[PDB]
Amino acid sequence: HLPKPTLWAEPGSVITQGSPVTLRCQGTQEYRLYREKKTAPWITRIPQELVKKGQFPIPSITWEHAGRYRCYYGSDTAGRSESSDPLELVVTGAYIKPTLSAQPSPVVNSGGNVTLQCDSQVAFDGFILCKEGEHPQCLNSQPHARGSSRAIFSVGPVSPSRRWWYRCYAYDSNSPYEWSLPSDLLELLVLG
Repeated sequence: HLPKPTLWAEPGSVITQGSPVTLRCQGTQEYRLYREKKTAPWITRIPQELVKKGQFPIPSITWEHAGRYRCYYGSDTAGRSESSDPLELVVTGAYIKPTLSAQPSPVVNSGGNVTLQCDSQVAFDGFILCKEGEHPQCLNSQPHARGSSRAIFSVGPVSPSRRWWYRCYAYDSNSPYEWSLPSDLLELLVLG
């Protein structure tokens, strides 16, 4: 037991509240999953039959599941691996959904850049723009690009052969792993 194992989530690490997700660790059988800063009791309730296979399913995720997780195998007694890279499990749907629009239009010419605006009716110190992959690439708004209840993002160059699907979220930095309901899906339509 030496090499740090791999920790991941299926279908992904950004899950809508109430939906299922399975955290998985792979390195032989003595897997140990844990949440940083605050213990996560659900882990202790996973049947050993699944733990031995590095499977930690969450049938219906709740706000309480959100957090930064790591995994390792072995033990102090028998020796243990380094902890895996961190997995930030995010649960969405905690706040009113923001509005995401393309400036000046969702319809853009190939090779161009477009400005996306995520607007909220309630103040939030955090804004995230996620490009729905095909895992989705989620990025925090830049310091220079966010107001008290709004954030701007610049995407591009765009091309017709690639898909441009986005959704944004607002959140409170004191609970960085709990996001708002997602904004309606924004689909950029690249002419050409």
